[PDB]
Amino acid sequence: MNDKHPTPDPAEDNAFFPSAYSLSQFTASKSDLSGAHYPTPYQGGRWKILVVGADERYLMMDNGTFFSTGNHPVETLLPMYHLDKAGFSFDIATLSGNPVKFEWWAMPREDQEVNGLYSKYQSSFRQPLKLSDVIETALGEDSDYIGVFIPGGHGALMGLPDSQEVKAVLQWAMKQNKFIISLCHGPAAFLAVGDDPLFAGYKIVAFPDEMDAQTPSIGYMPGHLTWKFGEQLQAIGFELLNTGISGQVFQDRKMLTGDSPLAGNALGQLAAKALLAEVEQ
Repeated sequence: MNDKHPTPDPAEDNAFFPSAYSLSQFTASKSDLSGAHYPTPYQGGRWKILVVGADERYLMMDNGTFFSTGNHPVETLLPMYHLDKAGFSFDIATLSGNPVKFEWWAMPREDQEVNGLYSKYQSSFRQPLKLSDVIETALGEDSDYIGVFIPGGHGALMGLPDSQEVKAVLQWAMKQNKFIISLCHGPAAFLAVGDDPLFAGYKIVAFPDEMDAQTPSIGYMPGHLTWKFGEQLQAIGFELLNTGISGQVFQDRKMLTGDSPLAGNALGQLAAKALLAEVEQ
């Protein structure tokens, strides 16, 4: 209960879930989902949002252990929940086409609304599209995507940050003036553009590197991260706005970001409002 030892994951050798203590502090049985009420939702039936999810659960730490991570389900589902109520549908993809991997230990088991939304999308999380197919047939000048959503969780730190596929998607979104929506560790994916200065001067919130340096001290992760995505984001032009976390969000043009696992509800409100205002041409 107050145990700070990482919790072995029976599926994978030398792999650990967060400690029982860290779970009692950083997860809850209910979310703070609120204000998802849009009286005049989009009903045009065209515009959709592309979700780029994590296909891996096991992240290699600096001491040889695997953190049993994935996408954070609250960070994933709260924004979707608002966008759903606003009238937008989702297509879900991973790099490999393998199933989206959730941090199930952060899923709020008592939250009827959040569990209802997962039920609606579960077939797509479990059997997602392969991003290469999306890039081949669903983007370009006349795409039906109004935006792209890249949820956080430390799973976002694998593959996405240097995928040439993610690069193509981000280049397309900026070129075609589409929304890019992310939070927490999700913005690590933005690194995929490599040395393309496309994001120079953009302002975002993201999970602070300094906090990643400290959570393993209470067993949240079984080791430390082998690199620092915040510093890398700064190095390609991003201004990181936040030192700590509070669940806040920022909109810089069509780039919408949230700061942490506290930011899902606010990011949903922000995204729904922006996309509703947009759907007007």
